[PDB]
Amino acid sequence: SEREKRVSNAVEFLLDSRVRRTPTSSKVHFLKSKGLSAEEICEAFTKVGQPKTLNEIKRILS
Ligand SMILES: COc1ccc(CN2CCc3c(c(C(=O)NCc4ccccc4)nn3CCO)C2)c2ccccc12
Repeated sequence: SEREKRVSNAVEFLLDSRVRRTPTSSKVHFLKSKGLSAEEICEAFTKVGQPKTLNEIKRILS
């Protein structure tokens, strides 16, 4: 699905060593710009072992 593609692309992104050295807020804005919902972003951060609350992600994006 296009959803799973979005989340998979986010995971690959978040795993990058440079990206790991980038702040969460930056990453979150970036992912929204690529069309991901807050929920999809939250999924991705948990999948990579850097879990964030949906609440924190929505706050970044608010
Ligand atoms: C917000 O921080 C960044 C954004 C983009 C970049 C540039 N790329 C970083 C590595 C990268 C990117 C992308 C990427 O833009 N993929 C497209 C995509 C599509 C939908 C959701 C997420 C990513 N994927 N990867 C991993 C495999 O190359 C984008 C950054 C690079 C270093 C540090 C921070 C970056």
